[PDB]
Amino acid sequence: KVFGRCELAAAMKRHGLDNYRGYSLGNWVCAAKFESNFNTQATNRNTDGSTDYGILQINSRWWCNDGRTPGSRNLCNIPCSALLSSDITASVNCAKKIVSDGNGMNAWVAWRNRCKGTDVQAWIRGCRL
Repeated sequence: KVFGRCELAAAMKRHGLDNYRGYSLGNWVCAAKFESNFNTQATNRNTDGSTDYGILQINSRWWCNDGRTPGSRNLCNIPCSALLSSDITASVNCAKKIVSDGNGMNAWVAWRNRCKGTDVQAWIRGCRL
């Protein structure tokens, strides 16, 4: 599913991602925009042979099982395919763990390079939330 911007905002807020670990909703929406273009089915291979999945491009190196990342972990205890669903619950729950790992949203390189230090509230402006 490809979310609309305000649609994703509302879904993230309902799942309690807004202000989670101190990251306002616009941070999360901006991360999703640049990781996936709001597309839950997004997948991308990394150099190391791991793959990133879903709206927040969660990496199989650490966080989910895809059956093909030898030596990786599965710290969210889920198949990576769960992160591609139209329902973002699994992505949100796993993102909550990731953002709690010590580096905050710097875990998402696209957030660091495209969202951090910008007017992230722009990503939720206009939305009725």
